[PDB]
Amino acid sequence: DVNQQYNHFLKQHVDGEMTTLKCKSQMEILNLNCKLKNTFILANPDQVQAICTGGGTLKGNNLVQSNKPFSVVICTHTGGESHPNCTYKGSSATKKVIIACDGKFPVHYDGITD
Repeated sequence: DVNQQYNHFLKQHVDGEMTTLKCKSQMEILNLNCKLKNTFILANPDQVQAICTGGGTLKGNNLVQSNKPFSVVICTHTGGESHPNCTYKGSSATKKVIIACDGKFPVHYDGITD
């Protein structure tokens, strides 16, 4: 029954324990599997999945915008050309997120609005 696209989305863009200060470690992981930016949604999986099952607003091309805003941490590339010399800055916003749904499963992050 497993969906591996939904897992990939979760492991990349959902971490309820993420904080501005942990951008060094978090990005160091992704830089193996330098990235310019990655956004982490601070929430439980079920809450982000709800965006595809009634808590969302259609935007087109299977893109859906959250009705409520979420708390997000953004890690942004500030220095270095290639690892291990890459340096990131962490910022924090509270906005509606836009994602791609395939059925009741989030399968991609498209960015923030509001």
